[PDB]
Amino acid sequence: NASETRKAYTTKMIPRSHDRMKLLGNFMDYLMDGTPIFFELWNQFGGGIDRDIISGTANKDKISDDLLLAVNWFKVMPINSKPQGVSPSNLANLFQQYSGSEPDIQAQEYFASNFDTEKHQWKDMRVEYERLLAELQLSRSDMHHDLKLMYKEKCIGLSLSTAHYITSVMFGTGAKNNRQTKHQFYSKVIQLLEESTQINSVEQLASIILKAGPSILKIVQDYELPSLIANLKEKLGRFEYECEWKCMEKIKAFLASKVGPYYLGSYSAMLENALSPIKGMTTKNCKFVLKQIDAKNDIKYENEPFGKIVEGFFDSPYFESDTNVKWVLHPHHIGESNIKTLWEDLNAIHSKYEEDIASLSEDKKEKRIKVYQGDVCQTINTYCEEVGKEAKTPLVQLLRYLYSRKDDIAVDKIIDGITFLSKKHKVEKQKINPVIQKYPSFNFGNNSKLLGKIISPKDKLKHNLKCNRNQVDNYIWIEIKVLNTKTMRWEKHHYALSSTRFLEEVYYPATSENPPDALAARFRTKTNGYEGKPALSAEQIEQIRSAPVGLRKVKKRQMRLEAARQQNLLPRYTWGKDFNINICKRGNNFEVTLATKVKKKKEKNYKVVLGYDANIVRKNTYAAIEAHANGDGVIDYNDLPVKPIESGFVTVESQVRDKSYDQLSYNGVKLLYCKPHVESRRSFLEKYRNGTMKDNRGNNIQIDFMKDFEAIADDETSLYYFNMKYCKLLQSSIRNHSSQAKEYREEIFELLRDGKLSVLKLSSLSNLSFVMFKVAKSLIGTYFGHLLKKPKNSKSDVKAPPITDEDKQKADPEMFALRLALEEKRLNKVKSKKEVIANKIVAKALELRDKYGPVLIKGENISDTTKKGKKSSTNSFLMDWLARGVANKVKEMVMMHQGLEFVEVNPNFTSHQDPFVHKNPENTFRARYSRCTPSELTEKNRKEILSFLSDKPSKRPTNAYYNEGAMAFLATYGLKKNDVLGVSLEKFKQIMANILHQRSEDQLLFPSRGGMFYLATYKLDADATSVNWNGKQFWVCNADLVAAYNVGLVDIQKDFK
RNA sequence: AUUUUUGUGCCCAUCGUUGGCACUAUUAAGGAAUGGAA
Repeated sequence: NASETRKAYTTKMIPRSHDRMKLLGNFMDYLMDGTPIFFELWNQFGGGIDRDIISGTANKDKISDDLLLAVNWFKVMPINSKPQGVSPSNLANLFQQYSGSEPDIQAQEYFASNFDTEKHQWKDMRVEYERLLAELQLSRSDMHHDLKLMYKEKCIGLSLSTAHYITSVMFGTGAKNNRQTKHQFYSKVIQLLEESTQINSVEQLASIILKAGPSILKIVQDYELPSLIANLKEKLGRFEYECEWKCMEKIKAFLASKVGPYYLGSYSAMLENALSPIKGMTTKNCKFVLKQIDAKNDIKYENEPFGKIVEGFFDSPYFESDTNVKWVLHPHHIGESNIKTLWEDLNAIHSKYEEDIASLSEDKKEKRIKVYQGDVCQTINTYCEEVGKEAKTPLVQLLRYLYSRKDDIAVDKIIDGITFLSKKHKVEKQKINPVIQKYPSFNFGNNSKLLGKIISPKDKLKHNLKCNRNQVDNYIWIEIKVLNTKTMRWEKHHYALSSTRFLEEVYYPATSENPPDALAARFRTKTNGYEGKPALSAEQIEQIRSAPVGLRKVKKRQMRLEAARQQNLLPRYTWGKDFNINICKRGNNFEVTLATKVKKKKEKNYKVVLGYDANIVRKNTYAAIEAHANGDGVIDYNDLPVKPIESGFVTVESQVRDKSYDQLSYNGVKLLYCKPHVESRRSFLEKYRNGTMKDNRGNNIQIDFMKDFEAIADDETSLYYFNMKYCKLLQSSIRNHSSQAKEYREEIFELLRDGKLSVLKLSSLSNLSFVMFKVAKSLIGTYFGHLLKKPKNSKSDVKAPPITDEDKQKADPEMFALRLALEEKRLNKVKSKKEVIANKIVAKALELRDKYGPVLIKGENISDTTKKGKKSSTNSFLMDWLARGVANKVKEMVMMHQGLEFVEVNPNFTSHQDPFVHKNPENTFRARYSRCTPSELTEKNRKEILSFLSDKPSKRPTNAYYNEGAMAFLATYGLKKNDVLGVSLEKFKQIMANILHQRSEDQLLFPSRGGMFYLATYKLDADATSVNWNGKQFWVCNADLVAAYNVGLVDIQKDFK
């Protein structure tokens, strides 16, 4: 009914007096050893659950009652823990022994679920419970009664209450003798004499009954047909009928010895930090096991042979590599269902060789088999490329071992085996959520939490005037209560930290009167709408320019903040006790994290829908569609009316010498200014130009590495692209020379570390760039394997391993170190793309809201949504980290502003969809065309068209739109298939132009597999040109832009009623 | 309650002209793809 999202604010604990700091240090220290016992004990508290205790409880999201008990009786911890371990057999009988019922089918999976046999084992919590009543020696029924109550206040099982609340019921209600009516009603009885008024028909006595409505029915006819001496007796008896915690006191006292004197703030803080894992794990593992068998059950589990033989290629001759690392097989390999088509062709020519083999079937020439051999690969090679051309690329080497057993297994079975393999292989390898208390951290909320409060901005300049200090200091201050161990008292103290980002965001204060009003978002973000670009003043420039390089960057963000406040450009920020301080201490370092909660009623009635495509493979594109559109351009979608407001590529330009440098678009500088570095890398190759390759057909061919390198080294080419392609080339050359595996030691470092334009030095955000790193990692890893091996091959029990990495780094720590560093930047480099894409998506999303209204962001991601029923595997995995991360980030970001909503959506194969044309009212598919000059048209393109039009039947409904385009091709220019055949490309481009000169046109286009040009019914591209394709008017625009709109269209109607 | 030298990151043939940017925290596991064009 309301959005509740709080933003975190990281800060640098600012060291103070060594002694002062130490006081906090211990306080922190004591707490740590304090909450751990609660975690070990509350464990036991959950280890005594009773079937009767849960009786009538229910309120479980479709959760087997028996199953729930299983997670509290005992869980999985570490091998060496306080509680006693258990066996993966008696386990099933224990539940039956404890509950008098063979374990349900939901709790049976939990026990079956895998876990670290190496470092973990299940531990009986019920035993520790019996053990719990051992030392405490509390009465079984006593404890059980007390316990039973705990479950009523959700202090056990699931949906537990606030830590403080649980600490205000167990060790709360501080009153020596002050209960519901202890010193109030009891004193009233003696007060009757004090006032000496006849205690008959007192109006106040009636009001409880009168305000609240046998005995009670006899009070309504009290004197209508003054007894009040029966009410007292009844009250005493009614008060004696009620009961409260009895076993609690022994428990409280026990803690004291270990935990220490009890305080709500601590006794409650220590518990919250301790019980976080317990509650989480239970909820988590429970959710996990709930859906664990969800697919596992109905999920086909019978084609093991298919999967078993499918992988046989991993252990087949086909699988050859250095790292010897087996990767999970998937449907995407083999073009999935697509590969079905190609089998026929293979067998068709296979039979032929078998037939041609009959006619010349003699030991005279075995070259036929070798030639039939090479021919095959080529087909696969084209087939893998072709299919990958517009959809990744299936493994061609894996297809070699897949055909090997042609008669072995069937084609359909293989596809069925791949799907089965896909789930079981990994889906089943999801291990069990173990429960272990990790580093804790207590915060200081305004109220109903640990005593605490951050220096007020109104009392910051008011208390600074008393000390006569600079009206403002770039340092945040805060004060909270704490416990001095030595004195065991409740004292207070002041400490401050400087989160620069937080100063500008919402801490720095605007002194000037009539300053700008705060934004709804309440944060000084440029996205929120504060450029924060104040005119850098005279002294400020001196302040920046003259400062040291190190802090030089921070001071700049420092001087701009003060100038904005000086020029009154600093918008006012509303302030409240809405900040929670989170303090965590590691070593002598304390990681303080402050964040506030944000709430905003959801904008359910949206009039603008924005869909984005964060595709790692293709360029990112943003599209916004107006909902309930009314205007000159309107399209009725399924009796729903809208128009496309705008469509554009997501670009992140970076100010550099007055030149926009897109982080996702850049791919390196021109090889013209990269001549010196290029020459050195080129000089390296000459020594090792000798290498062995493999013919497209399959016969390995030996070639000079340089020739490929030369084509690679051109001024027009980019340094980034060449840098990857170099490693790929560098990979292979060193491969041909495993002997000199330590001879490429220097070059590598230069190439990715000390090198002038090292991959580490310069790193773009373009898809190709991340490519360098992955390819980068392979090369270094590829170096060790060839570098680390025994001279003799296939000996001493099939060679040996690469001594992990732990003992494999000893060979070259620097090298190993580089990889860590290389990875290190990649992860941060990966984060950047995610956070950055969100800002731009949000912004344009936000921009639209301001001009049109509340808008929805349609995103392609598979959320942990309810897909119970029918799910599609093709759409199962079509989004990588970028797609996921962005969507999740956006969904996280959307929490900040009003009128913004984020909806996840199963990824689809929308690559040839038509704007406001698909599923409206019927489905309309088209082909991917590409425009280009007649001057440069390769044979590949010339033969590409032939592929589609080739008279070949295909039951599978795929590539049918391509043929129509081809036909459309001919008819469009009014030509004939045979009017052009085997005319190379010299007489092929000559024909168009005459046909192009007659229509006075240029750069003709055609349907290309995975092109950048598409024919759309509507103008989805502002620069899109209008043209009639085969007598049909269409809007020429970039396919990427069209894709964005398609994503937005998917199930748009479901979110409008 | 005075520290006044820093919250975390990203981009670049010219690490600076005030170069140009973006971000919610711990934690958890895992983390399969030889493509460049203002």
